[PDB]
Amino acid sequence: DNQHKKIKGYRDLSQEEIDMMNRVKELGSQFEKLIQDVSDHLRGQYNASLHNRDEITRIANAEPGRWLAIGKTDIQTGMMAIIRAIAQPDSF
Amino acid sequence: DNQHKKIKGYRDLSQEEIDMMNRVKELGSQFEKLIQDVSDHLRGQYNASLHNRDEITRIANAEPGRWLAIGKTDIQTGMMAIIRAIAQPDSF
Amino acid sequence: DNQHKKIKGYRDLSQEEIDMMNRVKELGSQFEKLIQDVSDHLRGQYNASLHNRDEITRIANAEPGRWLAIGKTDIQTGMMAIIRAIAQPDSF
Amino acid sequence: DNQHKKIKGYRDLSQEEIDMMNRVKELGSQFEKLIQDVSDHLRGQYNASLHNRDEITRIANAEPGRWLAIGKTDIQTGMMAIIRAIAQPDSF
Amino acid sequence: DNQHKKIKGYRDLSQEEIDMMNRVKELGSQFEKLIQDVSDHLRGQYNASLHNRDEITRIANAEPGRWLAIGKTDIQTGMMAIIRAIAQPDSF
Amino acid sequence: DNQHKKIKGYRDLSQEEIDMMNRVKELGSQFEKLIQDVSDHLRGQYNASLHNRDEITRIANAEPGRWLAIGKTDIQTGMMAIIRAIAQPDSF
Repeated sequence: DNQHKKIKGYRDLSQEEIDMMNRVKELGSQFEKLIQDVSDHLRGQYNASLHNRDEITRIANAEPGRWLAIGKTDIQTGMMAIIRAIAQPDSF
Repeated sequence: DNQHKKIKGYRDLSQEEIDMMNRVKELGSQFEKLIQDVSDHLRGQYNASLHNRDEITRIANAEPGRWLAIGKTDIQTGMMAIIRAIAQPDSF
Repeated sequence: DNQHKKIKGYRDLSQEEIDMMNRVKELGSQFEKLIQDVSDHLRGQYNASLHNRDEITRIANAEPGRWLAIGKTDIQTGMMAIIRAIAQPDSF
Repeated sequence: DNQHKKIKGYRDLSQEEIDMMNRVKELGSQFEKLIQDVSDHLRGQYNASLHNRDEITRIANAEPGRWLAIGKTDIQTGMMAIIRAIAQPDSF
Repeated sequence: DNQHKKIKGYRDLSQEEIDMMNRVKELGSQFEKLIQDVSDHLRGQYNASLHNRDEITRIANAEPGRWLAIGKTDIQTGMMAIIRAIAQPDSF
Repeated sequence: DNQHKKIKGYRDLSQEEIDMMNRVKELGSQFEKLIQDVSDHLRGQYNASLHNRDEITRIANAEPGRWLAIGKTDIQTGMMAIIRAIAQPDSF
């Protein structure tokens, strides 16, 4: 029982606080399925212009899977900070 | 007409690409209304524990409006990078 | 009981995992006292060169309390990501 | 002699300033040994659940070495900004 | 015609605004050629100390191509935010 | 003499390395004058639409001085990481 009460910074939460943290996570699921859709598209448009070197140089220069990775990380860290704003740990 | 074709890095987009960029922005609207809801909550719980100095020190130490600001920025920059992954500008 | 088991992404943790998360937080306390020491120093060197406009322009241009704020945020988000690496939530 | 006086933004430092910058770096050594310990743990728990596909999918989905990498970078950039707050270069 | 007027957040821009966004991108080209020069240098100093294990351990510990990658990303996201400050989309 | 040789992580630099670090800082001066120009523009377009509440709500919603601040920080941290890639400190 109660493993998070062993971690420093635990605060008792309301249901209202817990509902807001699950609403953050629910919306992050919708971003997850969106990034998966963008990843499928990038993988489709890379394979559908095989042997066309000008478009493969165009995709290599645009670096879109890297930017999709930067986008996923910032969505996730943003969710973590909104959750921190709601949970409010008494710890640095 | 066509002001973005004056900006360096313009690429012609498909409707499929434009639909994906508007789907990013639509989901960011849902995060916008969520952060507004969290902001209303923090402003409610600050005012509802006026003159209780221990809880005002507890809110001051937790810094939740600052973390909500860090959360909003990272959601926005994450949306900007996913949109960059789809639009793919031919520019640094 | 068990409020974090109501939040999506909960995973059962070992004591070894809990000890590592508290070791992250303990070290963040040492960074907290360090940033407090740097903040006291900046507030000391601002007041100890009152009316010297060249040094007040030198402090204003260097922007050190802003950089100390950027430093505190990155220490905190770094602690949050190491804790995420240990806790490993089954959620986006 | 004096190679950093060839770099734009050099400022003469006190011993008090130099002691604070070395205290930042000393504490970053303690974070370095912590991240090494977390890295050893993740490499241990990956190998100790070889051929269990459900736990390898659980580790792959949690992405913990990636989050440990995000955590290391933010600890380092946070140390760089606290050091900038102390050193205060006269340069953008 | 006018594909960016299909994307949510479009605002009509002045030539003064468009000149400022192209001035951001022009300066980012100068940073691009700089990072390419730094990348060539790192690749030169890695190959020019092959079989010297102490210097290869020194380069591996310093992690400079990783820091050059962190530097390129932050230059790019900084350009994106200055452009956002000028373009000012009416969207989250 | 030699205050940076008292700081942990000092490495002897070449002139080629010092020239590259000053070339980073020179280009950051050009970004500094650019952000100053963007700041003057935002302050001009705020004052030139005083008492027009729809445009003041449009500027308040777009948050451009905040995005200019996010842009300045990321340009600066990007310069710091490129300089770290060149200087290569033997320290965490």
